[PDB]
Amino acid sequence: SYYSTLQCRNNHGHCRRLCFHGEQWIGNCNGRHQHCCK
Repeated sequence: SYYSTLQCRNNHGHCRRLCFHGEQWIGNCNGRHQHCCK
């Protein structure tokens, strides 16, 4: 599925293994250890 990845997109986040400084871990994208970072 891509639903969670797409929702990261819709939320203006980025799917990352680790969130960058200043970014909040607001969800997960699809895939393994793909975190939605905003």
